[PDB]
Amino acid sequence: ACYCRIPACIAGERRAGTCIYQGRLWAFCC
Repeated sequence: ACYCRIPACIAGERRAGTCIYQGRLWAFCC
């Protein structure tokens, strides 16, 4: 699956987009 993450994706994951949640920008990580 993919996961909204902050501050960044786990090494090896790809930032495939972004999430907006609780007033912050998250990386959408696949």
